Amino acid sequence: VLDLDLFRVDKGGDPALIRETQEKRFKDPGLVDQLVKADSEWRRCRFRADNLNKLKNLCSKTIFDDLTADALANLKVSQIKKVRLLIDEAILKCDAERIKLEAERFENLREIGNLLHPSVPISNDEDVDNKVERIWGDCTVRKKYSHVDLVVMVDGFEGEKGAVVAGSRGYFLKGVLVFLEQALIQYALRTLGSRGYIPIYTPFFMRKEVMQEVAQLSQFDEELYKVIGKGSEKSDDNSYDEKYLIATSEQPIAALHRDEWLRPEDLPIKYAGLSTCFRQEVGSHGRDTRGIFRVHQFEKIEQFVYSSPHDNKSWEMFEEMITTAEEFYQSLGIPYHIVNIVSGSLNHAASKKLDLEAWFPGSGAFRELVSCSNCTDYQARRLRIRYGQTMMDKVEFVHMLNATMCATTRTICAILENYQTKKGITVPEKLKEFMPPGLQELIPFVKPAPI
Amino acid sequence: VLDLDLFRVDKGGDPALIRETQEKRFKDPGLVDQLVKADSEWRRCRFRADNLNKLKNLCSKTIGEKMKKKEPVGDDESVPENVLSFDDLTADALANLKVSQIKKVRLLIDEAILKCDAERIKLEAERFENLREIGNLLHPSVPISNDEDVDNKVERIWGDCTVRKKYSHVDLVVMVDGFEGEKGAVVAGSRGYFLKGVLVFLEQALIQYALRTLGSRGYIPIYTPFFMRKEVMQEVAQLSQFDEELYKVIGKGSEKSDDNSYDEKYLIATSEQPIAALHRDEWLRPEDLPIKYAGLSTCFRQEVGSHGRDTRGIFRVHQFEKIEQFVYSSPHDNKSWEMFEEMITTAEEFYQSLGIPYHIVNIVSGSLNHAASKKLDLEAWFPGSGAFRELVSCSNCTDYQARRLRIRYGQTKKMMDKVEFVHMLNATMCATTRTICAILENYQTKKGITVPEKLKEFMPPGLQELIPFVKPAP
RNA sequence: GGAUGAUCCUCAGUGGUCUGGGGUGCAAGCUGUCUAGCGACAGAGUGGUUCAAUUCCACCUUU
Ligand SMILES: Nc1ncnc2c1ncn2[C@@H]1O[C@H](COP(=O)(O)OP(=O)(O)NP(=O)(O)O)[C@@H](O)[C@H]1O
Ligand SMILES: Nc1ncnc2c1ncn2[C@@H]1O[C@H](COP(=O)(O)OP(=O)(O)NP(=O)(O)O)[C@@H](O)[C@H]1O
Repeated sequence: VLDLDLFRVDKGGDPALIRETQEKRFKDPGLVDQLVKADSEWRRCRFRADNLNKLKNLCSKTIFDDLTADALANLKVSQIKKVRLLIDEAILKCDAERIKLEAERFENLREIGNLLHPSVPISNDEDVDNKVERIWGDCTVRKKYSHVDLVVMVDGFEGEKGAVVAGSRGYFLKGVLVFLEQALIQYALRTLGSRGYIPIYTPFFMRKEVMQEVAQLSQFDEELYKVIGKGSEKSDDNSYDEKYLIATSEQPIAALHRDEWLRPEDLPIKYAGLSTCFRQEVGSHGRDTRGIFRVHQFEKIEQFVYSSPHDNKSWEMFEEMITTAEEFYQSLGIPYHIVNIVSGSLNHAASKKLDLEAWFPGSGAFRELVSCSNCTDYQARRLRIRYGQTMMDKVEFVHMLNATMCATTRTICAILENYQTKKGITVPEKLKEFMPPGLQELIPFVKPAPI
Repeated sequence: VLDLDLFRVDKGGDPALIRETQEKRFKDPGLVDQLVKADSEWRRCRFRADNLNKLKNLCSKTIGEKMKKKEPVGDDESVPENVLSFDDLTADALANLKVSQIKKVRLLIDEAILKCDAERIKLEAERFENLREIGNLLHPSVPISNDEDVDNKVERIWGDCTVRKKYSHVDLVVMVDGFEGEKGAVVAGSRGYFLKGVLVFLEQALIQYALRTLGSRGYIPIYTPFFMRKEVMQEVAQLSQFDEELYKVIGKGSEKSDDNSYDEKYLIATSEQPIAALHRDEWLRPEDLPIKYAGLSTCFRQEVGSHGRDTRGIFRVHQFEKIEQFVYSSPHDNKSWEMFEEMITTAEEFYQSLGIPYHIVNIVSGSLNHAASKKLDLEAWFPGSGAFRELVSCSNCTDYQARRLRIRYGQTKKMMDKVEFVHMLNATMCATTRTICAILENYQTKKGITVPEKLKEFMPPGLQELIPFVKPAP
């Protein structure tokens, strides 16, 4: 949620930059001017409300014109009371007004995107105007057998029984791949565990009031599932509470330090989120439908950092994190290329996102496997997470960063497609440590490819 | 669900066994008097239906005879009378009526067929409603009482020694800096928790360990979905569970912007449930000897029963990982009851392997869930808390869930004799948080916690030997 | 029923826009509006009775 002073030309900022940054995001402006009107009205109405209460008190201080009052002392009892009761009608009306404006001003503010780093590409088309920054590994080789057939050929995936139980995209990951999953977990956990990231296991659902602070509408509409609880552990209570399953570990970790004052000294704080993530995936029908590349439920290990805003500690930590992931996917021997995402494809929170598109040889194309984002002070202001616990003056919030270390399932797929042979898939050297006796060497085929 | 025939007196079994089963379960036996009622009426509607069909054919037959006796005869308009009453008819009457009258009467029979169809459906539905909440048969060896603490019976004890220590799991989880209760209550509501740092590894160890243990003993590792469709969850859970355990999740039921419809799902409270639904509506082959599955899944409980119990730590939470041993077995040669006793020793050995003192218990009838025929509760000793807590449950549901999910013993050896369903059993290998609490109370020191030999292997470098305190106990 | 939430802390008092004693800081904290700035005004959990609520009452929250 951007600072309101950026809309006041009276105060520090200018909205013309906001508008421009909305256009760059390719979200229709106006929202900025709906904001500014609603705010300006709310100032006038908070000014009136003030002045009226100033008279409300002016009159008990004293104890036929009302538009504006002077140092009044003439008349009393009935003559003053009537005026004060008429003023009270005025405050009721200015109260209804204020509440309406406040609510609707913030309605507009809620869906205005964060500021953009200059380096971000300014276009709406992603295929065309996305820029690759770095390229690693062997990016042109191919192996023909896709991750679907591969996942089947190992006897690790039940897509039919998963469609029965959970209803399309639902799945039973079975046997050896479970150990393979676990490996990736353990490996990523140890990696980050060494680099000063503290591991953390999060809750999977939230209290809405909290979720609303960490998610934008779109996500509520086409991503977040909703949970319905009792909101009390008594049989007497037939009341209900709406909770929401998390789509990322970013969300629960972001809220971890809600409404706190974080000291500059302890401030560079790295969290290693461990969480299962539920997404409805309403955007994408008929996309990656067979395998487990794209599914409604999957474990994920995430890098979330709270950083100081002042210098460029945020954007150094950023470049560090992205490079962190790089070293992870370099170590498993996966070829990839880093891409800089266009302004249209950024979510409100982010100021800039660099994604790691890994090479899928069997499929013969580049699929996304890691995103990295710097939200700056956007989430922070909303979660009221400031910088230092109270000197004066001018309240400054932290900068918050979030990037995925490993998305267990899509990474598993990348492994399968890149390390296939004739017997099966070769286990990359890093994981051999954590793969059980028998798979340390390889992952053997036991089933044939479906036709 | 049970078998209807053992409700039917003219058929095999007796229903006074069932009413007795209820009395032992301390539930209502009047439920069965309702079952027997709706079944009786449903039979009546079956009988009439049949008799009615017979008549319909007899109308098409008498119609047959008309053309032979005369192409023209009598009157083609007149309406029928008295005959219509379908309780009692002949062929004489049908022979008397002209063609037209028999044709219309045939239509009235067809109307009455549809009326039966409807009413038959209503009875079937009501009988079922009665049947859902009727408990499985009890094994004699199960104790027969309602309260558990007084009338539970201990069968086995292992390990040392009803020993005591200090620092409950409540204080332990804090002292190691692995638990954030206050900020997790803010995020996820009451009882919610952030598990952090070292415990995360500890948990991951347990998982990794149990998974290799069972993965060695022939169990097939399996990762379940965490939510199930209404239909199927309804097949695997009972009403009280829906009221006081299963959270309700709501999806869109279609991945198109266009779609405004929603689909109601439910989050699982055990891996039992998605695994039971793995092989729904299937004929399990006799050759595939007891199929063993290692279920790895997080489990959501609303935990509505209990208010103000174990509120501080991670002992009772609304979300926790769990490893379950689930086997499909044969009902013949008491094979399930053997594997039952095997599976319990399996968990026994694991917890022996972790040096955790415990004792096996037979659970009383009055606390048993409908599905189970008999449940074994491995209760591990908490020195720091100073008591024994339920850590593991293993249950043999026999054919109950089986009958419900339509999972039969293959084609069976013979046909047209009686369809026999499989026996299915479910047991918890590891309850990560409760296990973690068990370990923290059993390996505690003053330096921190000692890592159990087996887990040392899976701990990351530096945490293989022990886990150090960093904070003081409140 | 008691305690509580936002006027430096603390005890006591009180319908007069708060008072007093003791302690602490500086030469009295937080939010918001107005003014170019100086600075002024409004807000004290929510409502009521009262012109007037720190008090009285209703009420809640956390405990
Ligand atoms: N349906 C899904 N199943 C599994 N992982 C997913 C899914 N959608 C997104 N992700 C994860 O999100 C990470 C990076 O993409 P992210 O930006 O988080 O979501 P996104 O941009 O919506 N990706 P997509 O929706 O697949 O184009 C990947 O490493 C994936 O693991
Ligand atoms: N509130 C809870 N939090 C975490 N795990 C639980 C909880 N309740 C039960 N379990 C797990 O499930 C098994 C306990 O017995 P089970 O029969 O599944 O549930 P239960 O008998 O209802 N136990 P409880 O609900 O604590 O009285 C153990 O493996 C537990 O760790």
